Amino acid sequence: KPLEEAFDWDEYPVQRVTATGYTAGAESTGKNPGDPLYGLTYSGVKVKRDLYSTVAADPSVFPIGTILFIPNYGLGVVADTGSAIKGNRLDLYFETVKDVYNEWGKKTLDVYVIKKGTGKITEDELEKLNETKSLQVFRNQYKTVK
Amino acid sequence: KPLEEAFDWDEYPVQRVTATGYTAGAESTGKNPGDPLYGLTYSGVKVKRDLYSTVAADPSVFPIGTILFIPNYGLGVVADTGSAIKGNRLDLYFETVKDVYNEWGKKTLDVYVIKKGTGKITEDELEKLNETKSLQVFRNQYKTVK
Ligand SMILES: CC(=O)N[C@@H]1[C@@H](O)[C@H](O)[C@@H](CO)O[C@H]1O
Ligand SMILES: CC(=O)N[C@@H]1[C@@H](O)[C@H](O)[C@@H](CO)O[C@H]1O
Ligand SMILES: C[C@@H](O)CO[C@@H](C)CO[C@@H](C)CO
Repeated sequence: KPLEEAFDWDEYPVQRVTATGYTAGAESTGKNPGDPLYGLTYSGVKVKRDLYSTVAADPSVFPIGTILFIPNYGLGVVADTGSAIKGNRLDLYFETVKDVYNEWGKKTLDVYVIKKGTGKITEDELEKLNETKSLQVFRNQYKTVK
Repeated sequence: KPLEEAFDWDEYPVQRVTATGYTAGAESTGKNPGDPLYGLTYSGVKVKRDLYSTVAADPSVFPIGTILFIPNYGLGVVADTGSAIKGNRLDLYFETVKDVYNEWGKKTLDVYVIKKGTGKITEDELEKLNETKSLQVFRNQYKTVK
């Protein structure tokens, strides 16, 4: 039986947060494996994924040592910080980048099938779709470059 | 308007899928910058985040060239494949790992505050938490090692 179902968690105080995953790797921490500080959180404990996992928070909201229950992740102990983790934000530790993508990022949803493909697509065809005139009004919401 | 609001998308066929994000990088693709095929999808087109972005699918479900609308991502053209991308699965291209974490992975949710911290946590404390006797029954769901 899941821990989510094993207690009446709504008896505890609740905080709405925005949560992402992170790993010890350089994408997240700037550190490389081989650095003696690799895996070391702000609190001084090493990152861990277990029954109680290390998470990052803003210590002004959740002090270091705070225990949280995060549905679909598990029990967390606030052990780390981050420059983007301010306010009602959490970063949940996962061992690998793929684990973040798969265990936190995977979402079931409906998508709409606009046109079935033929089995091939060219650069020119992709460019022409991107230049669709009637849709240019929407486009700057999707490009990364200003 | 958001594109999500601009058209009656429910007039199109719909498919329920499970979707994740990916990048061109090695964690997703096994390739590194400098590799001849770096940034190139199965179809041969370069990865792209734009009005119409390149996505990965199982060609048995969505042939290459299929146009999709994916809420909270955008229009997609099926251009890529992947080893785990089987059945009703999509992988959505993002330029960077952080963009996957932040633009696909970020979830707003309620978390439960079990115990406010004191400002410190030690390895021994974390170990004690993880050894909690009454919670051992749940613990194997959170460890990666069998
Ligand atoms: C696991 C890890 O390296 N965590 C680091 C932590 O050491 C540092 O104090 C904090 C500063 O914001 O940035 C985190 O990414
Ligand atoms: C952008 C990118 O490199 N995509 C690759 C693609 O080249 C390869 O054909 C396919 C095999 O499943 O794996 C994808 O990750
Ligand atoms: C953007 C990143 O995926 C790098 O892309 C490789 C294919 C280099 O792109 C070509 C357009 C260089 O002429």
